[PDB]
Amino acid sequence: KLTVVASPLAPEAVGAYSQAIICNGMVYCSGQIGLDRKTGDFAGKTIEEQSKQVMTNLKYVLEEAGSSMDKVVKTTCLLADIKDFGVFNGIYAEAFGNHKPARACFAAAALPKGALVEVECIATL
Amino acid sequence: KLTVVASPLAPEAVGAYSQAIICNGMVYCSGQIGLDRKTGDFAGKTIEEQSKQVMTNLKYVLEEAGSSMDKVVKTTCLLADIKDFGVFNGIYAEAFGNHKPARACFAAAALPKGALVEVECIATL
Amino acid sequence: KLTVVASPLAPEAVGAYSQAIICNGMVYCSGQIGLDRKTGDFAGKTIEEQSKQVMTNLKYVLEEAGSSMDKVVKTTCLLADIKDFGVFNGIYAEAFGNHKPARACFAAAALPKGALVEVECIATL
Ligand SMILES: [Cl-]
Repeated sequence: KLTVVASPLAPEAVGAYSQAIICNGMVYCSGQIGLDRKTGDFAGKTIEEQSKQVMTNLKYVLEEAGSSMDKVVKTTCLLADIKDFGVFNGIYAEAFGNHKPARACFAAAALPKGALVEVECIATL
Repeated sequence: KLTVVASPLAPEAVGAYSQAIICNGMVYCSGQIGLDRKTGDFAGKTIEEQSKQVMTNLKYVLEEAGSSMDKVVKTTCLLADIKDFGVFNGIYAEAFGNHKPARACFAAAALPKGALVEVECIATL
Repeated sequence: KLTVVASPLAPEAVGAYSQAIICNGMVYCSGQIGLDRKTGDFAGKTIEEQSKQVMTNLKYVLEEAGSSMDKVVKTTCLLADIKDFGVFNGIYAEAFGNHKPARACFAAAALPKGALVEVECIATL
């Protein structure tokens, strides 16, 4: 049995997607890019703004799901530019605090909407 | 307990891979590319054609596993070119209908066999 | 309830990630690169050495988790260069033996630290 996570705070899943799906006690979150739900646009043009927003979006989704950042078992972090890794990293760290989920990281050729960064994750209830 | 999913409709797993593995109530499907088991080749040379074939392939694999498109919790959609994003999404949505899995989307530098699109997923039984 | 996996034989999880996380009967392992913990650097400058070191590293994590390659349900294998596919593949197959996980494959634009190959997986306990 599957349950859709629709936070009113994270970017609205307008297509054939959902922000996340809860199943068998896990929350599977879509790949957040750095949009602001309130604008339907990027929080800003920099890796710094989009990374914060992305991490904020994941938080929103997770929290709507009944999960939390502390319960994220695994992320995949995708970058427009490998050169943005450390800055993204610093922000990712800050967003996760003491919690250190498993992680996969790479640079994509490009990301949806010319996005500089995308983060997905699997978390637990 | 891992159970191997081998659908005779989906491209054959001639490798060190299985089409999908079932474990603890969940189906972990490999990244499908647009190969048509019937032609033994890419369904066509077009993003549109490969995409259909990819989604259909996943369908075969899922149903073979005892799952279905409606029970897909999460997909990752990989493109050789980001400009194919909207066209991809349309063909994607048609395939899933009213079901809205979680999703992550990006453009890879390249895909195996020159493939224009690759899609993987996790689903439940 | 999440268990942090830390093998002293896989590359140290230095920064806001853990080699792997155990949750609800599954082990979600970070994307490994071909670092040799013993040398503090890439096993080698070629795909072959790094791929070997990547598959070694994963064994370590998985084993440390209480898992094993046998128990991997799904891997993601990421190439810096799509043409290392053949060569990598044979290495991967060797490490996994007769076990055939679900799999996804692609070439990233770039990988952490100029790595030529990264492999993540999920496995059962
Ligand atoms: Cl082994």
